[PDB]
Amino acid sequence: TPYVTKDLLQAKRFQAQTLGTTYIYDFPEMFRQALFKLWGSPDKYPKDILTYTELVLDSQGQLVEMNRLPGGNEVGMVAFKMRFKTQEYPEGRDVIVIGNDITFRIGSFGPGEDLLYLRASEMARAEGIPKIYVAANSGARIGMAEEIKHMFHVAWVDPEDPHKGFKYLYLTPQDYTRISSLNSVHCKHIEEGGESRYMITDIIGKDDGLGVENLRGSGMIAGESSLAYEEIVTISLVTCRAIGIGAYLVRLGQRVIQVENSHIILTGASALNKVLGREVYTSNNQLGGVQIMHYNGVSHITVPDDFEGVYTILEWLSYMPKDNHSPVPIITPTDPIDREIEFLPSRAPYDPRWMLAGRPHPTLKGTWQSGFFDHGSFKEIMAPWAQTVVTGRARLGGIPVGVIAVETRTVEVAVPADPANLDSEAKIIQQAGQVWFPDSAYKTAQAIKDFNREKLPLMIFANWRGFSGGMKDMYDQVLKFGAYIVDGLRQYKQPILIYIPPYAELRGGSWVVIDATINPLCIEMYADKESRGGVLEPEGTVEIKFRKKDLIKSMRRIDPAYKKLMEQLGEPDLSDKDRKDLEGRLKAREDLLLPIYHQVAVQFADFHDTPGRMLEKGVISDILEWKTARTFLYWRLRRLLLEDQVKQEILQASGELSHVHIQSMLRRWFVETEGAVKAYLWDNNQVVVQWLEQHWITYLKHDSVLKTIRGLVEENPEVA
Ligand SMILES: CCNC(=O)Nc1sc2ccccc2c1C(=O)N1CCC(N2CCC[C@@]3(C2)CC(C)(C)OC3=O)CC1
Repeated sequence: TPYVTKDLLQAKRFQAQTLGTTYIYDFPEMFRQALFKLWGSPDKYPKDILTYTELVLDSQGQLVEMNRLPGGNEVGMVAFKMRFKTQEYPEGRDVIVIGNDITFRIGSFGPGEDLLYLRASEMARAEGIPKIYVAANSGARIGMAEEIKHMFHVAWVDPEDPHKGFKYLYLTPQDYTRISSLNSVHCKHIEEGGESRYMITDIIGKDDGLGVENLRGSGMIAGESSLAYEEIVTISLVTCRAIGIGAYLVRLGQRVIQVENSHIILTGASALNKVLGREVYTSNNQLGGVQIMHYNGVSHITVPDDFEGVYTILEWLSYMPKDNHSPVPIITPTDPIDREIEFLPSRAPYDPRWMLAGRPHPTLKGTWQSGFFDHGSFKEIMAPWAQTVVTGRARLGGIPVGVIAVETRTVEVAVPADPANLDSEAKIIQQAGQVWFPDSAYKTAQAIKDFNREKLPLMIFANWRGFSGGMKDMYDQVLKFGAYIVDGLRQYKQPILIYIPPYAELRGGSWVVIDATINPLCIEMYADKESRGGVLEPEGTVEIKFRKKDLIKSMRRIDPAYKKLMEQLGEPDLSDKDRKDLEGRLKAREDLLLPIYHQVAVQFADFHDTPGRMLEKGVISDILEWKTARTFLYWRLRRLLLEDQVKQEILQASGELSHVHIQSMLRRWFVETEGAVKAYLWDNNQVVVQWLEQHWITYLKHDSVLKTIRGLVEENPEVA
């Protein structure tokens, strides 16, 4: 119709719709639409909720910010710089959005496409802001020298019988004359059958972007993506498909959102079928669809469509700092800090998500039974992979945290059949709760690294009996993956709060890999009054330390009947007949008592495993009560976050100062400005938070600068 407002990109939109995706130039508007929903209702939207520019390569291969009509791209990659207003950043946060244009040479990657990705990614890193990559591509571009394809000739073994084969390919002198100035081929001049021929030894092609230069280009952007993951927030959305380098780019950014019915693949199904010589695979989704990648941790989450993908991106960003040199964004909670937790962990197995997010009340219908974190704030990732562990993000009185919790129910995992292997059939496997398997140790380590790079505090609801130590799980390298937990926690740069909840336990190798001493500056450990911790289970401690001999020694000491029989069996003047009767009765009594005296010993061992011993031995900071634990940990975390902002300011003014020195300094400054009578209030987290907020070093700076300058002249006697 002539009355609506239309651009000239209708054909591109349609082409994108046919491939099951969104035209790249329509993504900015999706973000705006997603931002509005994220905000709520049209009563208090800000003025310019989203402003953006297109990032365009100039003649020198540098990016310039432009405001131009959509669809003007000369390479099959597009980039935007976007500023949007959110609850976390009402005055704006920036991101870089980079995306393949799947309507431009099927989203293949050539030199120009690679250069734009590189430059946009470099710009995200230089400014310290998140890089968002929209993946809809066909991998590295494939070409042939079109100007040679229909001019070459064949030197047959026998021109009257071509199935005998051919000796070489060649160009006639007339043809060589047409292309010798174009740098298209390398030829060797020869004579045969009395005719001059230009024998082909190499085909170069006069057009750029045919072959290996496309692989160099792919490697270039793989390296850049590897680096970006280390420096800034990286997120990808997979829509339609991600192939080859496209698949590696999404993996290297780590945080992957995959649209349902898309695929992440290296080589495709029909290619593999041709190589293997039979119809093995039914579909690319079979190789790299959500049912593979959501189930193995490559995909953090799945969405029904592009729009939910974009919305998901904004939700993830809402937990994260606006850039890599900013504090985590703490918002005003609506869920009160000073409330108890209504859901109570039990000895009986429960879904750990209820403890985090709460749940519908079991009896009082229409009511929510609150969990630990702020209502509605817990959002899980890598859910269907390695289900004995739970990983996600949440808010505690408004503070964004990474979250690790442990499943207590037995897990049923469906392992898919291998289509390439005749006798392989589908299996169901069971994984015991409260255990690290190779898969869940890996998921745990991954999550730790990802959250560290988002700069989040980490909350670990510890509940592990140990690692799976059986032959299969040992063969499958459980040991390698347990070690990554150590590396990950060691490298953590933000506070880590470890809490063993009611009826949870921390034992053996599971304690070891998460102990506070791995990162004494970040990690604090807490145990519920109803928790347990020790090298073994009490049943195991008894097996090693309180065996049959010891159980007998116990009966002798405390069972009246057993005591008498031993004392009767003492007398030497005793006949052979009385001796056989007494020791018969002693064995009878022994057999009646072993089972329960065994339980007594188990309880004896159980009393060594208490939070009480934990505290007395200094392996935890405090014993908590679940109902009031949300409140306590809120203030502890606030305090730790604030003390760290100060402590890092102290170090940029005097880098030499040890961490024990600084702790004493902060305490000293508190005592000066409140008085020695109030020094005990340093142990009060709420009071210290308030004090730091009211009081928000110059002298330290003077001395360290003067020390730096004296050193430089000491080391270099010229200069002055
Ligand atoms: C000799 C005739 N060889 C072939 O027929 N190779 C072919 S047929 C074909 C058809 C469509 C697209 C690509 C290819 C293709 C090709 O060049 N590929 C690149 C190499 C790819 N393989 C790389 C090594 C690993 C491999 C796939 C091979 C295999 C071990 C079978 O399983 C795989 O995943 C397969 C596709």
